[PDB]
Amino acid sequence: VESLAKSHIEGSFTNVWKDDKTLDWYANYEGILWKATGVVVITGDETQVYAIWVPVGLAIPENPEYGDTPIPGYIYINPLDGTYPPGTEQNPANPNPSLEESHPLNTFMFQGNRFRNVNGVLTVYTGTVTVNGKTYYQYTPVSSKAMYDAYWNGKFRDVAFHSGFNEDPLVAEYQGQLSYLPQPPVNAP
Repeated sequence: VESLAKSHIEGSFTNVWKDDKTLDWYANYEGILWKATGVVVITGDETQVYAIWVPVGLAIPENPEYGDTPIPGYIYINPLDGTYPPGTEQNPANPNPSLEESHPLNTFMFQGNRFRNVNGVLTVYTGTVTVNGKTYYQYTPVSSKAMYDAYWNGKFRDVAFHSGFNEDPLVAEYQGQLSYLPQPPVNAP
């Protein structure tokens, strides 16, 4: 079963999930765990992901009728891709993640990711982190150029500039650049 030196898969996978820390997408196929690389295209409902699936390890099972034509979707922006690294000349943003005791206010949802904008500085919700007995909420600086480009080009003007006591995240109108996922998924049962 140690066959994870497998050839990459360029295609769509169903039964995907996103890791709450790395914000990468994942799928189990042929008893192998795959990481979605290259240009990653996801359906609006996140049931399917199209990418260059790289084998990263052995499958974990704990973590629909299909056509043969391309289905609409969105180019997923992994906001932790490193194309615009924080704490650099290019990106002067503080490069350190914070541990919030509660979710910060006025955050927004984009591609199922939770973002906080503090005067042009973007941070992303990268899961909970239990520290000395309690649930903290980690917010990691955004290192994606495509994310900042969407922001700068006003693709979040509707959700990124709110102030006031607004605990629940708003949901952005813009959900990414439109693309297509080839069908059916490679791992269809």
